[PDB]
Amino acid sequence: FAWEKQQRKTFTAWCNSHLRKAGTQIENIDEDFRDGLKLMLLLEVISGERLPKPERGKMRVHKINNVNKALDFIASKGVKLVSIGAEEIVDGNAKMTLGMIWTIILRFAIQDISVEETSAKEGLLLWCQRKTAPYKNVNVQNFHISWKDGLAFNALIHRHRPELIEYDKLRKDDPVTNLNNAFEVAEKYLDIPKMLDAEDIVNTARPDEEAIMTYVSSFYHAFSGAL
Repeated sequence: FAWEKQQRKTFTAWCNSHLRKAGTQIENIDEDFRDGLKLMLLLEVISGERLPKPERGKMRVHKINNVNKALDFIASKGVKLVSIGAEEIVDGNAKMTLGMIWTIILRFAIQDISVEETSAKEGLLLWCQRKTAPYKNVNVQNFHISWKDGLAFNALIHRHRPELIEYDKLRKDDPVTNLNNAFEVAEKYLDIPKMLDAEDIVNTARPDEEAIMTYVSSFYHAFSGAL
């Protein structure tokens, strides 16, 4: 669907926000993980742990072996992999590749989030509801339509860094302006790379929730070193 365009953009940007720390980047998410090398690198950055030595030989076995090293590692963190195999990743299955990157985001960015007595996706939601409670015209109830007008992004940033956001200036019926304001402020001041397209968000009835959770989780981690 339009899910796929959104996820390609967001998951690439998310991966790159981590790969920069390992001195590299991907450009094409359905080509650039096929040899398994940057996939293994990504896992090393986000876990802080070393994976086995990759094979650099460029034959299909090597790439399969590299991708299995990555999958075996994800599984060692208690992930039950579903409908993901190394051959299909190496062979460029785009939907499966997106699925595998989401699995990685969920485990390594989301799962360990702990807020009051809730964790993971539920904990990330409660955190957003707590931080945005007093803000006019914000009501976070999900990771889709709640985020679509741009105000919750701005409220979330304002609650931590009020000097960066003029919240009262923002118009609910001006969602593209609100979205770009938050995206730009986060990129410049919080070192959170842009992962969402304002137009896509506004021009979709229901924005992709995986893509929204991915971006919001990076806000959670930017703001977690405080207090």
